[PDB]
Amino acid sequence: IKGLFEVAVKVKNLEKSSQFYTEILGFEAGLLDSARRWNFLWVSGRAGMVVLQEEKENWQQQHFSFRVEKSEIEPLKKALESKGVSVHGPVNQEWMQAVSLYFADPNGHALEFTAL
Amino acid sequence: IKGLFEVAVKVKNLEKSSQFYTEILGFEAGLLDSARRWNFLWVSGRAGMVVLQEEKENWQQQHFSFRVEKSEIEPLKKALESKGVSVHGPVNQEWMQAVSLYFADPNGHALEFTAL
Repeated sequence: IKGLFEVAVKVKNLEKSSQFYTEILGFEAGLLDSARRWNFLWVSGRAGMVVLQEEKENWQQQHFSFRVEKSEIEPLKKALESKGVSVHGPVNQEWMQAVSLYFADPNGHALEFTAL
Repeated sequence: IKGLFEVAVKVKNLEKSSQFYTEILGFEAGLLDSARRWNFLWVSGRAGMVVLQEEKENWQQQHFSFRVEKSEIEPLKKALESKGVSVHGPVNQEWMQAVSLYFADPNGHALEFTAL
Protein backbone atom coordinates (compact mmCIF):
# COMPACT_ATOMS: atom_id res chain seq x y z
CA ILE A 1 0.00 0.00 0.00
CA LYS A 2 1.63 3.19 -1.24
CA GLY A 3 -0.46 5.96 0.33
CA LEU A 4 -3.90 7.57 0.41
CA PHE A 5 -5.45 8.01 -3.06
CA GLU A 6 -9.04 9.23 -2.77
CA VAL A 7 -11.67 10.53 -0.39
CA ALA A 8 -15.42 10.93 -0.87
CA VAL A 9 -16.62 14.33 0.33
CA LYS A 10 -20.29 14.95 1.10
CA VAL A 11 -21.32 18.36 -0.21
CA LYS A 12 -24.44 20.50 0.17
CA ASN A 13 -24.23 21.94 -3.35
CA LEU A 14 -22.39 20.10 -6.11
CA GLU A 15 -21.82 23.21 -8.24
CA LYS A 16 -20.59 25.45 -5.45
CA SER A 17 -18.29 22.77 -4.08
CA SER A 18 -17.01 21.84 -7.54
CA GLN A 19 -16.17 25.51 -8.06
CA PHE A 20 -14.20 25.59 -4.80
CA TYR A 21 -12.23 22.40 -5.44
CA THR A 22 -11.40 23.30 -9.04
CA GLU A 23 -10.98 27.09 -8.93
CA ILE A 24 -9.52 27.56 -5.46
CA LEU A 25 -7.68 24.27 -4.89
CA GLY A 26 -6.93 23.78 -8.59
CA PHE A 27 -8.11 20.20 -8.87
CA GLU A 28 -8.82 19.05 -12.37
CA ALA A 29 -11.96 17.83 -14.02
CA GLY A 30 -12.42 14.08 -14.15
CA LEU A 31 -15.95 12.73 -14.32
CA LEU A 32 -19.04 14.80 -13.57
CA ASP A 33 -22.00 12.49 -13.02
CA SER A 34 -24.94 14.90 -12.97
CA ALA A 35 -27.23 11.91 -12.49
CA ARG A 36 -25.92 10.67 -9.15
CA ARG A 37 -24.77 14.21 -8.36
CA TRP A 38 -21.11 13.17 -8.00
CA ASN A 39 -17.99 14.86 -9.34
CA PHE A 40 -14.69 12.95 -9.50
CA LEU A 41 -11.81 15.44 -9.49
CA TRP A 42 -8.07 14.82 -9.90
CA VAL A 43 -5.37 15.99 -7.50
CA SER A 44 -1.85 16.62 -8.84
CA GLY A 45 -2.45 14.93 -12.20
CA ARG A 46 -3.12 11.31 -11.27
CA ALA A 47 -1.68 11.40 -7.74
CA GLY A 48 -5.00 11.64 -5.91
CA MET A 49 -8.74 12.16 -6.29
CA VAL A 50 -11.65 13.69 -4.46
CA VAL A 51 -15.18 12.49 -5.15
CA LEU A 52 -17.70 15.19 -4.33
CA GLN A 53 -21.10 13.68 -3.56
CA GLU A 54 -24.15 15.88 -3.10
CA GLU A 55 -26.13 15.23 0.09
CA LYS A 56 -28.67 17.84 1.24
CA GLU A 57 -29.43 16.26 4.64
CA ASN A 58 -27.57 14.86 7.69
CA TRP A 59 -24.48 17.08 7.76
CA GLN A 60 -21.38 15.64 9.40
CA GLN A 61 -17.96 17.25 9.45
CA GLN A 62 -15.18 15.50 7.61
CA HIS A 63 -11.44 15.89 7.98
CA PHE A 64 -8.78 15.22 5.41
CA SER A 65 -5.49 16.73 4.32
CA PHE A 66 -3.42 17.21 1.18
CA ARG A 67 0.35 16.87 0.92
CA VAL A 68 2.40 20.01 0.19
CA GLU A 69 6.06 20.99 0.46
CA LYS A 70 7.20 22.75 3.65
CA SER A 71 8.62 25.62 1.59
CA GLU A 72 5.19 26.20 0.04
CA ILE A 73 3.32 26.67 3.34
CA GLU A 74 3.41 30.48 3.31
CA PRO A 75 2.64 30.87 -0.42
CA LEU A 76 -0.32 28.49 -0.08
CA LYS A 77 -1.65 30.29 3.00
CA LYS A 78 -1.44 33.60 1.16
CA ALA A 79 -3.03 32.20 -2.00
CA LEU A 80 -6.00 30.84 -0.07
CA GLU A 81 -6.37 34.11 1.84
CA SER A 82 -6.33 36.06 -1.43
CA LYS A 83 -9.26 33.96 -2.65
CA GLY A 84 -11.24 34.75 0.50
CA VAL A 85 -10.43 31.61 2.49
CA SER A 86 -9.56 32.00 6.18
CA VAL A 87 -6.44 30.03 7.09
CA HIS A 88 -5.22 28.89 10.49
CA GLY A 89 -1.55 28.13 11.02
CA PRO A 90 1.10 27.28 10.26
CA VAL A 91 0.85 24.88 13.17
CA ASN A 92 3.96 22.86 13.99
CA GLN A 93 3.34 19.15 14.56
CA GLU A 94 6.54 18.39 16.43
CA TRP A 95 5.73 14.75 17.13
CA MET A 96 5.53 14.01 13.41
CA GLN A 97 8.01 16.64 12.21
CA ALA A 98 5.26 18.27 10.16
CA VAL A 99 3.68 21.66 9.52
CA SER A 100 -0.05 22.13 8.93
CA LEU A 101 -2.43 24.74 7.61
CA TYR A 102 -6.14 24.46 8.37
CA PHE A 103 -9.10 25.85 6.45
CA ALA A 104 -12.72 25.11 5.56
CA ASP A 105 -14.39 24.09 2.33
CA PRO A 106 -17.85 25.55 1.53
CA ASN A 107 -19.43 22.78 3.61
CA GLY A 108 -17.37 23.57 6.68
CA HIS A 109 -15.31 20.44 6.34
CA ALA A 110 -11.99 20.63 8.15
CA LEU A 111 -9.41 20.67 5.37
CA GLU A 112 -5.67 20.78 5.87
CA PHE A 113 -2.41 21.13 3.99
CA THR A 114 0.29 18.98 5.62
CA ALA A 115 4.01 19.35 4.94
CA LEU A 116 6.43 16.61 6.06
CA ILE B 1 -0.67 20.33 -3.91
CA LYS B 2 0.94 16.92 -4.34
CA GLY B 3 -1.82 14.48 -3.41
CA LEU B 4 -4.03 13.25 -0.56
CA PHE B 5 -2.14 12.78 2.73
CA GLU B 6 -4.55 11.96 5.55
CA VAL B 7 -8.14 11.07 6.38
CA ALA B 8 -9.93 11.04 9.72
CA VAL B 9 -11.95 7.86 10.19
CA LYS B 10 -14.74 7.67 12.77
CA VAL B 11 -14.62 4.32 14.55
CA LYS B 12 -16.94 2.54 16.98
CA ASN B 13 -14.10 0.89 18.92
CA LEU B 14 -10.62 2.38 18.93
CA GLU B 15 -8.88 -0.88 19.87
CA LYS B 16 -10.68 -3.08 17.37
CA SER B 17 -10.20 -0.59 14.56
CA SER B 18 -6.55 0.02 15.47
CA GLN B 19 -6.04 -3.75 15.29
CA PHE B 20 -7.57 -3.86 11.80
CA TYR B 21 -5.59 -0.93 10.40
CA THR B 22 -2.27 -2.10 11.86
CA GLU B 23 -2.52 -5.90 11.66
CA ILE B 24 -4.56 -6.33 8.49
CA LEU B 25 -3.63 -3.23 6.49
CA GLY B 26 -0.14 -3.03 7.99
CA PHE B 27 -0.21 0.64 8.92
CA GLU B 28 2.35 1.67 11.46
CA ALA B 29 2.02 3.12 14.90
CA GLY B 30 2.25 6.88 15.15
CA LEU B 31 0.52 8.59 18.05
CA LEU B 32 -2.07 6.89 20.24
CA ASP B 33 -3.98 9.53 22.20
CA SER B 34 -5.95 7.44 24.69
CA ALA B 35 -7.33 10.68 26.12
CA ARG B 36 -9.18 11.95 23.05
CA ARG B 37 -9.53 8.36 21.85
CA TRP B 38 -7.62 9.03 18.61
CA ASN B 39 -4.92 6.95 16.93
CA PHE B 40 -2.71 8.50 14.24
CA LEU B 41 -1.32 5.72 12.03
CA TRP B 42 1.22 5.93 9.19
CA VAL B 43 0.69 4.61 5.67
CA SER B 44 3.72 3.54 3.62
CA GLY B 45 6.28 5.10 5.96
CA ARG B 46 5.53 8.82 5.77
CA ALA B 47 3.47 8.77 2.56
CA GLY B 48 0.06 8.97 4.22
CA MET B 49 -1.83 8.83 7.49
CA VAL B 50 -5.14 7.72 8.89
CA VAL B 51 -6.47 9.24 12.10
CA LEU B 52 -8.86 6.86 13.82
CA GLN B 53 -11.28 8.76 16.06
CA GLU B 54 -13.63 6.92 18.38
CA GLU B 55 -17.29 7.94 18.12
CA LYS B 56 -19.95 5.68 19.65
CA GLU B 57 -22.98 7.52 18.22
CA ASN B 58 -24.26 8.87 14.87
CA TRP B 59 -22.78 6.35 12.43
CA GLN B 60 -22.18 7.55 8.88
CA GLN B 61 -20.44 5.59 6.16
CA GLN B 62 -17.17 6.94 4.87
CA HIS B 63 -15.37 6.18 1.63
CA PHE B 64 -11.69 6.43 0.92
CA SER B 65 -9.08 4.52 -1.05
CA PHE B 66 -5.39 3.67 -0.88
CA ARG B 67 -2.98 3.59 -3.81
CA VAL B 68 -1.55 0.22 -4.89
CA GLU B 69 0.23 -1.12 -7.97
CA LYS B 70 -1.90 -2.81 -10.65
CA SER B 71 0.30 -5.92 -10.46
CA GLU B 72 -0.48 -6.22 -6.74
CA ILE B 73 -4.28 -6.32 -7.10
CA GLU B 74 -4.60 -10.12 -6.96
CA PRO B 75 -2.05 -10.62 -4.14
CA LEU B 76 -3.77 -7.93 -2.06
CA LYS B 77 -7.22 -9.41 -2.67
CA LYS B 78 -5.95 -12.82 -1.59
CA ALA B 79 -4.14 -11.43 1.45
CA LEU B 80 -7.28 -9.67 2.68
CA GLU B 81 -9.38 -12.78 2.05
CA SER B 82 -6.90 -14.90 4.02
CA LYS B 83 -7.36 -12.57 6.99
CA GLY B 84 -11.14 -12.97 6.82
CA VAL B 85 -11.98 -9.84 4.84
CA SER B 86 -14.52 -10.11 2.01
CA VAL B 87 -13.26 -8.43 -1.15
CA HIS B 88 -15.21 -7.24 -4.18
CA GLY B 89 -13.46 -6.85 -7.51
CA PRO B 90 -11.24 -6.32 -9.27
CA VAL B 91 -13.50 -3.75 -10.88
CA ASN B 92 -12.18 -2.03 -14.00
CA GLN B 93 -12.61 1.75 -14.02
CA GLU B 94 -12.22 2.27 -17.75
CA TRP B 95 -12.87 6.01 -17.70
CA MET B 96 -9.88 6.57 -15.41
CA GLN B 97 -7.76 3.63 -16.60
CA ALA B 98 -7.83 2.19 -13.08
CA VAL B 99 -8.57 -1.05 -11.25
CA SER B 100 -10.27 -1.15 -7.84
CA LEU B 101 -10.84 -3.57 -5.00
CA TYR B 102 -13.55 -2.86 -2.44
CA PHE B 103 -13.83 -4.04 1.16
CA ALA B 104 -15.10 -2.97 4.57
CA ASP B 105 -13.32 -1.96 7.75
CA PRO B 106 -14.80 -3.09 11.11
CA ASN B 107 -17.11 -0.06 11.04
CA GLY B 108 -18.51 -0.90 7.62
CA HIS B 109 -16.72 1.98 5.97
CA ALA B 110 -16.32 1.54 2.24
CA LEU B 111 -12.58 1.08 1.75
CA GLU B 112 -10.86 0.61 -1.57
CA PHE B 113 -7.50 -0.18 -3.12
CA THR B 114 -7.06 1.76 -6.38
CA ALA B 115 -4.41 0.97 -8.99
CA LEU B 116 -3.66 3.49 -11.75
